[PDB]
Amino acid sequence: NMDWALFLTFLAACGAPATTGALLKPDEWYDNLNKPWWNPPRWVFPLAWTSLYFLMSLAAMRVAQLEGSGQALAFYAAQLAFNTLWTPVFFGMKRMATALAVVMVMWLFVAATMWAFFQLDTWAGVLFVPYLIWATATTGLNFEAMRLNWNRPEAR
Amino acid sequence: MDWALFLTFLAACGAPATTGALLKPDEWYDNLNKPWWNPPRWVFPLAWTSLYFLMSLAAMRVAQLEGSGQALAFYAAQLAFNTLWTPVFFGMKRMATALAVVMVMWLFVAATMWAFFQLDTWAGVLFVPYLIWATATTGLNFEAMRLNWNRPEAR
Ligand SMILES: CCCCCCCC/C=C/CCCCCCCC(=O)OC[C@H](O)CO
Ligand SMILES: CCCCCCCC/C=C/CCCCCCCC(=O)OC[C@H](O)CO
Ligand SMILES: CCCCCCCC/C=C\CCCCCCCC(=O)OC[C@H](O)CO
Ligand SMILES: CCCCCCCC/C=C\CCCCCCCC(=O)OC[C@H](O)CO
Repeated sequence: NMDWALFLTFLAACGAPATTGALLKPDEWYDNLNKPWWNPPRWVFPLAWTSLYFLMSLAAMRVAQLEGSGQALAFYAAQLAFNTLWTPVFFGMKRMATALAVVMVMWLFVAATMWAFFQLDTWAGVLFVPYLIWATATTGLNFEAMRLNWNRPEAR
Repeated sequence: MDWALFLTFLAACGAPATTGALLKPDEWYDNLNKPWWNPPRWVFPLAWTSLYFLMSLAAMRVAQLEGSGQALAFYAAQLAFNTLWTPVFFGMKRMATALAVVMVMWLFVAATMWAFFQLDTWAGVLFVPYLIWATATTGLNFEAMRLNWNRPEAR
């Protein structure tokens, strides 16, 4: 069942997006943004991502042990990279429209991963379902951020 | 050659490539203190674009083989820290944090190369220029750190 080398490798890989969160805190810029009613409080985000880093690593560990797992892991690498990209674009460069491009691509690769993961191992795909829900929420949130604050210069 | 695989990896490379097209070296990079052996800015896009193709071809080869899990897990890891680095160095402009990131990148680039050799020799060979380049980047990043140690970028 449990391969600790794989798991600790995928976990370590989450250390890159985890770092973007830890270096780019929400400050006053993010405060004064018009946000949608359903916008979760600050503390929700670190919690959610921390869980998902563990859930997706565990997922990728199961899959990586199976044969024919190349396309799935290629989808996985892709998802992780655009996930690492999103926070430095939204909070770092503060380009909400661009970040929305990024997060939508993130979404497609999260989805492609989930699918490819289901076709090899049902629990692995199951482990990515809460990932796909949070990614959708995030995209919605990125979208409302862009639209409700369109006339500011950070919406580009 | 497996086109589905290759294009997937090349698309993954779109994430670090975006970082670099969006954070083009301007006045700040120009006025940074840099070693004599710092290359002209036009080298950087050429080198990375080459390596995106090379690393994706390498990943295509490996991912077609039985037992590639761990190798591909190294690959996801190096790719992620690759993507983290340019926003830390150029965006945030934090030279010492950038050094830490690039050193972690280099480790995973070396582990990937290593794991690639254990499966597919040409996949390993393809990761050799990537590793040479990662070493030079680490050197460049180290030098910029110490040469600007007394400026706010020593962060
Ligand atoms: C469906 C798509 C299939 C795949 C086809 C699309 C591939 C997207 C990326 C390819 C890399 C090509 C090189 C892009 C140019 C990068 C130049 C750049 O500025 O790099 C910055 C540097 O890498 C920062 O560290
Ligand atoms: C997004 C970009 C990130 C990557 C950027 C960091 C990597 C650059 C380090 C390469 C060292 C090259 C070795 C030295 C090459 C010969 C010396 C030379 O460049 O001299 C310049 C000449 O004076 C003028 O034409
Ligand atoms: C062989 C390799 C062995 C390596 C040994 C294992 C190292 C694992 C380290 C990272 C854990 C990452 C878990 C996440 C912890 C912090 C999450 C976080 O802070 O990120 C939230 C951010 O807001 C979102 O963008
Ligand atoms: C291949 C295995 C990779 C597995 C994952 C690797 C984990 C490395 C563990 C510790 C890194 C600690 C390095 C910390 C670097 C110092 C950061 C620094 O720059 O601190 C300055 C800051 O600005 C102060 O204000």
